[PDB]
Amino acid sequence: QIDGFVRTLRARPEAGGKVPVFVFHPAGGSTVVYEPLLGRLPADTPMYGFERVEGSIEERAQQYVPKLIEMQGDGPYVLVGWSLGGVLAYACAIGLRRLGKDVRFVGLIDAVRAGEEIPQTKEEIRKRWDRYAAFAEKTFNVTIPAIPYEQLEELDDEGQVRFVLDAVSQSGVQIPAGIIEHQRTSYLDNRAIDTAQIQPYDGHVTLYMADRYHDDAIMFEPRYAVRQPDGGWGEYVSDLEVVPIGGEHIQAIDEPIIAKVGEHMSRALGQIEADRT
Repeated sequence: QIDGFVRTLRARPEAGGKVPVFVFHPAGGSTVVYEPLLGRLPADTPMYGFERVEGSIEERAQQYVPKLIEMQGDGPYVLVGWSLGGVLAYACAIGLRRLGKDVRFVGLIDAVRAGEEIPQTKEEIRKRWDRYAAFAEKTFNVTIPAIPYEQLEELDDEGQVRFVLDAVSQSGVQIPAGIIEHQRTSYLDNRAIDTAQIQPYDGHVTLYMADRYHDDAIMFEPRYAVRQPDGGWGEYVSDLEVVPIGGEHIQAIDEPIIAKVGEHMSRALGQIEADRT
C-alpha cells in the first residue's frame, strides 16, 4: 500500500487493464487527498500517488521519473496534481518526454501561477519578511524587533524558515515536532514553485481553473491575488486547455467541485482507452 514514496490508491490488475493515473502530493498534504477524484473516475482506473521528496522541482522529478518508468514503461502516462502536485506532474511530463516516453494527459488541478513573477532578490526577501512580521504583530499582539536582513538574504527558502523557527525555539514552551516539521516543509514546498525552471511541453495540458486563490495563499504570497487567463502556462504549453471549475483553490480537490474535474477527466481517459483498443 505504501512503498517508499509511492502510495497505491487503486492497484492495477496483474496484466493489462486501464492506464494508471499518477497523482502528486500537494504542499502539506499526502495523496490521500485524491480519493474523491478517484471516486469520480471510471471504474477500475488504477491510481498511484507520489509523496514528498527533497530538492528543487527539477530534482524531485529526477527522483520520480525513474520510478514512473519502472512502473509504466514506455507509457502511456497520465499525470495529475492539485496545487504543488500539478507543478510536480508537469515537471515529470517534461522529464518523461525527454526520454521519449508517451505522455497522453497532464492534468493541473488549479495549479495556477502567481499572476506576477516573484523576484528572486534581496529586496524581495526584505519585503517578504517585513510583511510576515507585520502579520505576526497583529495576530499575536507583539512588536517585532529589527529583522536581520543580512542573515536571511543569503539563505535559500528552507534556510530562511529554519532560521526563523530556530529563533522562535529559543524561548517559551517547546513546540511539538510534528507542528514545526509540517510548517517548515509546507512553507518550503510552496516556495519551490517560485524557483522552478519551467520547460516547454509539446503535449496537451488540461488546467482545471478555480475562480481565485484562498486567503491563506495570498497571505503566503500576495502575487497569488492576480491570475492570468492562461494561468501562467500559455508561454510553455501551446496545446493548453483550461476547464473552469469555480470556487477557491482550497475547494478544488473536494466534493462537489471535484465532480466537475472527474467528469471531464473521465472523458479524456475514455478517449485514451478507446485509442489504445
